[PDB]
Amino acid sequence: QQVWKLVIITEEILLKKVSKIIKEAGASGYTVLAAAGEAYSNIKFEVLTASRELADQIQDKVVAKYFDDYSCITYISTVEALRAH
Amino acid sequence: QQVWKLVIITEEILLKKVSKIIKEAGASGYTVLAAAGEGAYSNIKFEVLTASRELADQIQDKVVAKYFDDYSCITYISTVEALRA
Amino acid sequence: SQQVWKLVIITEEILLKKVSKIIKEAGASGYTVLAAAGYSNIKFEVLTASRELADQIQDKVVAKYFDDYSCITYISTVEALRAH
Repeated sequence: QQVWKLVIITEEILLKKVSKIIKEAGASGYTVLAAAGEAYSNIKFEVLTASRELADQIQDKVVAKYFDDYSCITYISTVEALRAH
Repeated sequence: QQVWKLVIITEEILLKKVSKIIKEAGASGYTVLAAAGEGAYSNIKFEVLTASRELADQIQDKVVAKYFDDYSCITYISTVEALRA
Repeated sequence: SQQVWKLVIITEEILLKKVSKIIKEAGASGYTVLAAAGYSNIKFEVLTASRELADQIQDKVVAKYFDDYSCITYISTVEALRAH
């Protein structure tokens, strides 16, 4: 089983709106960590998706909607051996 | 020749018990990060770097067999290059 | 379509500014810093459009420290990068 990991790094304030985007898309497990750019006023999302299309779907939505007016970093990579509960 | 990274995302309460499995299997070294997760940061993220896929598989089966049914737990594996430690 | 390298440096908190300046001076866009535990460490994630640039930052860092500071570092690749 190949799984995709979508990282979104944005500003703390966007925690609730970006979480909501993630759920309403139907994610299978997302994690958040606190982070600092160049104070831990940023947050890092890690969203695991069964298809590259859903990862692309969530990335497109967050970019189109917040990429311009907020500091944002997003990227995708593949992972193996997902066991999730 | 190949380094593998094993991620275990689980409840903060298993920090000692998961740390024990990781140590008793004799890994290249690990880091733990506070985190929060859904479908405050009450979870922990282990990143375990192993010299072989088999060792990573072995730490992972164990954790899974022991704690997966009863605790929120996410785990998966991927490859890294250029490891200095 | 767009292959990108991600350098991870996990090191003692005491070296924040030092390695931050190595990452700066080496010309990389920026980075992310996460607090971690080994006790208390920082984890840098640096994105480079060139594998070249990742290994320079790696070289200088492990050159100076590593031999008398706790240090883990490694590289991998990501794709579909967007940044602002």
